[PDB]
Amino acid sequence: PALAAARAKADELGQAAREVRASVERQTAYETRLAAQRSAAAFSGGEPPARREAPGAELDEARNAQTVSARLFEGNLKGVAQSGHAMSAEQKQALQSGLDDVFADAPPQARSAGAPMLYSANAAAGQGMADSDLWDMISDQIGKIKDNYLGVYENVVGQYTDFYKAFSDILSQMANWIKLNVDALKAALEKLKKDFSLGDNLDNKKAVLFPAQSKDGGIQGGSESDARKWAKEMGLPDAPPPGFSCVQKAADGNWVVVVDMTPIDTMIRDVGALGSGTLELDNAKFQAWQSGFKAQEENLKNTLQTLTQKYSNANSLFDNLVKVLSSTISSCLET
Amino acid sequence: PALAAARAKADELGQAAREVRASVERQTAYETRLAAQRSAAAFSGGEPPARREAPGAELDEARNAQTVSARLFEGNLKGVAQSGHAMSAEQKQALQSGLDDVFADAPPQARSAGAPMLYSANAAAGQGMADSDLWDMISDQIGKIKDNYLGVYENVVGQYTDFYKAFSDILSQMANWIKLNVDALKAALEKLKKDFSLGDNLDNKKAVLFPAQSKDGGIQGGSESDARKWAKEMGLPDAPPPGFSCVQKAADGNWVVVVDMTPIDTMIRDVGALGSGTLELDNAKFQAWQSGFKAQEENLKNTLQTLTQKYSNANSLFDNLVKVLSSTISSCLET
Repeated sequence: PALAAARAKADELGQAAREVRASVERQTAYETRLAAQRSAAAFSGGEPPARREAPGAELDEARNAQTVSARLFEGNLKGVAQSGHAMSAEQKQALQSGLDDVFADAPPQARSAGAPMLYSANAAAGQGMADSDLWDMISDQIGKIKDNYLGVYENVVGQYTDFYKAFSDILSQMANWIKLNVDALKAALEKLKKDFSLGDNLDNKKAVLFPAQSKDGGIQGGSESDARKWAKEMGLPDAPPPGFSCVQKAADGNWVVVVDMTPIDTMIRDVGALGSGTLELDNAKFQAWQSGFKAQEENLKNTLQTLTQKYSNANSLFDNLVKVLSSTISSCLET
Repeated sequence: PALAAARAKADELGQAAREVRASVERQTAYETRLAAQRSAAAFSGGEPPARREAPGAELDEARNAQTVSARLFEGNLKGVAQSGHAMSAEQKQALQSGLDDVFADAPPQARSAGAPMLYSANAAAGQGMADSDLWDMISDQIGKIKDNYLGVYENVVGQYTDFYKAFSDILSQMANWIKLNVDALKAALEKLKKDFSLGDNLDNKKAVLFPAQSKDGGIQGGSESDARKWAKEMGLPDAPPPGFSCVQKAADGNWVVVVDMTPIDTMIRDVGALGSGTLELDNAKFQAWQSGFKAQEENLKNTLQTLTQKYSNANSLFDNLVKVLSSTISSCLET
């Protein structure tokens, strides 16, 4: 019946997601190169340093078709539940086969997101669970999987890209600071540090990688446990005081995953012990630092791509998932 | 009956709003002075330029009690409708008296927000409108008034304060640029311009004063008419091409009210014709510009306070409104 209404949106979601993905995959790529051609320009006197975005603008017309097609689809699945369709036992085995491939060799924080759905699969597939109950638990998890797992990464990358975008903005201005304006350079890095780190009030949301943050609302962290789980999966340092850890407490009392500042923290210091003053550099210490600075640009660049790669994979999983739920739906409808 | 549940939240809203208000009224005040003590410090060699916020942080624990107490209250009013209370005709006259004082001598974009409610007032007050119908239209408008009118200003100021916050961040770095680093100074102003102006894609939301913008969603403007209506009320220039206007079209096709850039646009030029180069200034042109620059800081400062004052007033109106709806509710409950 309304299987068609579900199968239609299924594809719509599939597209919207893939576009968003490609949108983030494109912005990241552009930024990465822009940064490069801004640093080189800064040191190498040479060409000048600036940014123009193409339809590789993640948020825009992209992230929206994904949210609306996801909502509808989740609802439509609540409809497929209401009908009295009785999936041949040979189909449930397919939905169950499809769910496996989807969450088979995938990391830990992913299996946790695909556990409940995978439980329902084996449930009605060979133990005995009413279809209606199956479809619901499904319309339920697609949303939770999109919100908790896929939404996490999308926010993580978005939040991280704003930080990386602000960093590249400093390289552009660095051009006019270089023999050395160790002050303005060290002053900027300090600004990036402050702007993307919980403040003395632990209320700055711009520094939150997890969980997704409101726009005008207060900070909002989750249980200490949940913060660590994620910090780990996306490769961020958890190291206990006085060392550095991306897992920090907010004015919530709860926990958040913060932007890794060590790279900028290293730069904030290396640029320092070249100490101070607005400073004629030895052309041999200059290149002992320039390279000590570029070694950081590398790190930052690697985190952005890494987190970006973590995302696309997470996105490709959601896609394959919808695929399966679409193959099954189509199968049933074909009767 | 559930009049008590409505009267309780009524006060809760009253508080939450007043706190948010005082929160915005405090941040604005702090920033304004911080800016001052950052500019002076920049030119006058003197003291050094930086920011630490107190519970005058608008968004935080503030803007949240207001959203939740507003929701509940709006719902509770939907409850008062369901009961069979029959407001003496002497009360409706009071609710009607209270609504007048609230929207009496208040500006235009305000009467428009208090029109429907004021229509219901005269309606059941002396013409004949079923109470149930009255309470609903009321539970309806409190939300629309909070969203369309009060929410508009809260967003406007929030959006404007981020711009003004970024400007003051430039004054701090300007300190290390001053004889003159006309490049880094002119480079920053250019960055503030770009960061708070629709780009070549007309997709930058950080430059939107109206309407409220999503966080990760696409731009979203309203009808051309609606954009002008607001631009006017909050004192922003509407001037048609090639002049400058805060009313601009987005990648929506629709209309948005943008941050007034003229002040920074003037600075972007004055700092220029002191033209170029990273530049020994005559100590007499220096102070012919310093003062030409401070004359702008003034403007910016005046807009922030103005928009901030426009807000508090708008906030004080919402408050008085809730007051009235609370006086009436209490009156009925007292029977």
